[PDB]
Amino acid sequence: LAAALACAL
Repeated sequence: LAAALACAL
């Protein structure tokens, strides 16, 4: 989930 956010932004 941390990575999900980083990628998205």
